Parts: sequence; structure tokens; C-alpha cells
Amino acid sequence: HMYQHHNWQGALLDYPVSKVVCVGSNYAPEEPVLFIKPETALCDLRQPLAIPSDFGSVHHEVELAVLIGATLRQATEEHVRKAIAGYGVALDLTLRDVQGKMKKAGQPWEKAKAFDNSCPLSGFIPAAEFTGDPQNTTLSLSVNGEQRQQGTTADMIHKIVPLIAYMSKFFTLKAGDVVLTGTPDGVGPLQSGDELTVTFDGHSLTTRVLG
Amino acid sequence: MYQHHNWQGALLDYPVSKVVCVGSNYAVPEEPVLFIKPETALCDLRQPLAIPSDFGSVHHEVELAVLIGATLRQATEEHVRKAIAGYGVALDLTLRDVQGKMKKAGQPWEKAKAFDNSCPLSGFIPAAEFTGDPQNTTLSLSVNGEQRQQGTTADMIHKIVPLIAYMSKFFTLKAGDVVLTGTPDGVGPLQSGDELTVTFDGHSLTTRVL
Ligand SMILES: [Mg+2]
Ligand SMILES: [Mg+2]
Repeated sequence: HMYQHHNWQGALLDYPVSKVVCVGSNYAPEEPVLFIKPETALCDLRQPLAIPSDFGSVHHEVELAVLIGATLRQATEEHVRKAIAGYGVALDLTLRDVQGKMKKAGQPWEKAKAFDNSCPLSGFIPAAEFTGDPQNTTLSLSVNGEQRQQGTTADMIHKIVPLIAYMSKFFTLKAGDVVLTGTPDGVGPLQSGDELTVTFDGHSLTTRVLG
Repeated sequence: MYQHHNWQGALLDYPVSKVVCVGSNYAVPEEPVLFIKPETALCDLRQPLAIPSDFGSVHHEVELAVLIGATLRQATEEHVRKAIAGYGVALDLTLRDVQGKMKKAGQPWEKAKAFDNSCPLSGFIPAAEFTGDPQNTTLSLSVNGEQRQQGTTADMIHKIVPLIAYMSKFFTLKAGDVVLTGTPDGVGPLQSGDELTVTFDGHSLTTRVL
């Protein structure tokens, strides 16, 4: 239980940890593709990153993370709005090789998208403390000095409150849950020893991969 | 909401978090197919079951639930044995129509297996008080008096200990986490009003669909 919710400063928030609901592709329609990362996959983005080594390449997906503050079931956008508790950044770490086998087989994705620590996550910035428009926020990821992902929240197909509203249709989001909103173009592979710095609207963190 | 309890109904000192399950597992075998149901899918099977009515067919899958009592990670089969804390029955509720779609489109299964209350669960029988063989236990599910599923965990391909050993290779299992083995054949629909009675070797339980 290493991971726990906290603001940017590092102080703990009064929200449990539980699940992370994620969107398939959401950057440039057909209903949003949905999958879920378990509590086990959550981890501090500020500490070294632990990646599997015997399952094939591991890709990085920088994404905007929305922290739910109250329960949403078959919710309306007004409810979503009032409920989101903050924003931060995450890496929708995924085992591409494994996923390909899964897709071709029409099989669950948990092996490729839900393995341990497959969701490093930054601290959160309180909803009414977030300077700027979440729907128009900058997302970037650089690996060893080279920027590999750059985009803005405005390029999302399904916006933030609509997507969350849609998600609640299949799974009730309780407070403490996190929502990954998709990744921009530029998804790449991660390797032991790489140093990577993630960034979203004026905020940055730099960590490294172990092996 | 749901909380872990023993058959009698008393509360167990284990948290609730996830449910790692096998896809198909009854009859050099391809390895176990693995998906997971979130805490919000867990519900009390002694109570009337709630199913979605705007997403197509809703099927039942009777299964043997194994309650993990300690952290398992890249664990051996000995860690597994000394780690399971009990057994119970569960209904691996699934949206066949949605699952069929998901399969043909190579997309995740969450929508068809992780929806709310998609996992009715019975109380657990402490591993010590379990008089019988987990690996050779009966499972039956009756809907409105007619026999739907009638099997034995002996036909379970990936045995309970190896499977869980396997599962811990991808996601560590924590105390309170539950894993569903698999279901014999006989899987069918459940509509509102059905009277459902599920059985797991020597223990019976009945309930219905709202
Ligand atoms: Mg993604
Ligand atoms: Mg199953």
C-alpha cells in the first residue's frame, strides 16, 4: 500500500484509493473504449519506476488524471462537474506486445493494462485551485531530454465531464477513484535506466525507470 | 454495501479490493485468460440481485470463490496454500451481448464483466473449517427450479493453487482480494423475477433478481 492520494506539495488527501477507469483512444464518435486499472497498479510517480522485464516492451502514455471526490452512478454532467476533486498526471503504462496478442484474441486487457504499478501518478491539484482550463491543458513527456509526447487537452475526442458521465454508466465511480483521460500522439517504449519528465500545465516532475 | 463475511454472516477482518477471475476453465493448455472486477462489482448474494436491463442479455456463471488472506506476488505454490483464507460461491455475472461484441472488436472486457454488482458473493468458509476438497467440490446453479449448471471443481483445468500462482505473476494479490476459479458449462440468462438458488458442496443458498 505504498501509494496514497496527495496534493502537489505531497500532503495526503482525505480520499481512499480504489480503482482507475481509463479510456482507450481519445485523441485525434464511436462510444469510448473503457478498461480499468486496479489499486495494485497505482504508484508514486515521483519515485523510481518499476517495469516488468520478461513480458515484452513497456510503453508510456502521459495522460490527464481526474480525481473523483464524490460518488457518481449513471450521473449527469452537472453531477460530474460538482464531483471532480482535482487534476494531476499519470502514465498509462502498458505492455504493448501482450496487448497485441490480447486484441488479436479478443481477450481481457488486464495483463497488458493492469499489471503491478502500471499507473504511476503525480500528486493532485484541487479542482478550485487549478489555474487554467483543464479542457485546454498542456500535456508532455520527455525521455532522456527528448520530448516524445506533446499535446493539449483540447484535442480530446470525448471531453472530460462527458467521458466521466459516460463511464459512470457501466461502473459507479466512488470518491477516491481516479480517471485517466487518454493520451496524445507519440506513445513510446520505456527501458531500464531511462529518465523521464512528465508535464501538465505549468507543472513538472522528473523520475527514472529502474529495471 | 458489501463487506466480507463468513457463512454464518459474521464480518471477516479482511479489506475488499478486487476480484481476479479466469475466463474459461472447465471440461499443454493455453494459459489462463485473466480479467478483473472492481470493488463496485461486489455485492451480497444472500440479497436480491440487481442486473442491468438496458445492455442486452445477462448471464450467470456459478464459481468457487477463494478468499486470499495474505500478499501473493510472483508467489510459489506453497505461498498460495498458506495464503488462502476461505471459500465461497459467486455468480460471475456477465453481459454476453456486450462481451460478444468486445471479443470480436478486440477491446477490453470491463463493460461486460466489471459493471456494478456484476459479482454476487456468498459468505466464506474458513480454509480450516472447510471439510472437503476445494479441488473436488460440487457447484450447481438452479433458476426457477430447473437445473442450469451442475459440476465439480475436479474438471477445473488450471487447479486452484497453480492458477493463483499464475495470477500473482501479473498482479499481486492482497489480503481481502477474491479470485474466481471458473464455471462449468450450462451458462444461461437471468431476467427480472428469476428465483435463483446456487450451491457449493454441502451448502445451499437462494435468492432472486429484482
Ligand atoms: Mg490508453
Ligand atoms: Mg468466469
